[PDB]
Amino acid sequence: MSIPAGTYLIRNVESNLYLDLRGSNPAPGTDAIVWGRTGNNNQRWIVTTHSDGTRTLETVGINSSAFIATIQPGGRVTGHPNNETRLTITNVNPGEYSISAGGLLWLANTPVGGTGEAVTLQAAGGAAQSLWVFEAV
Ligand SMILES: CC(=O)N[C@@H]1[C@@H](O)[C@@H](O)[C@@H](CO)O[C@@H]1O
Repeated sequence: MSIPAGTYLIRNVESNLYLDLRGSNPAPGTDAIVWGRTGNNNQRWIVTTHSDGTRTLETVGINSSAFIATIQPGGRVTGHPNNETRLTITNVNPGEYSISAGGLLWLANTPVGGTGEAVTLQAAGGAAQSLWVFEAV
């Protein structure tokens, strides 16, 4: 009930937008946003699996992972060259998954006013309001 290891493109099903790194900056504190499909190196994510059943995402080329400093109901998702975060990617529908970090689900946060917004954690409600599709590249 989890995605296998490998390189994928993650797409949000609620708005048909792809997970992207803002500006391709290889610096700490770079927001992970949702943006239109371009297929560049900042939109391809390598999924690596661990022993306990958790998986991590790394950007291709830039080599910036997905790092959440404080796992709280309202924290953002950023990119760090060294530090990482162990995610849980479970299956709710055939084809559509859901990603959580420390028990809190993710959120879409579609861009408003021509500016992307960082993916933010969701409060403990248990209802997956955002599902992701892992298209093989
Ligand atoms: C090629 C490239 O880096 N594209 C990025 C895009 O991914 C997105 O981050 C945008 C932010 O508004 O800034 C650039 O256009």
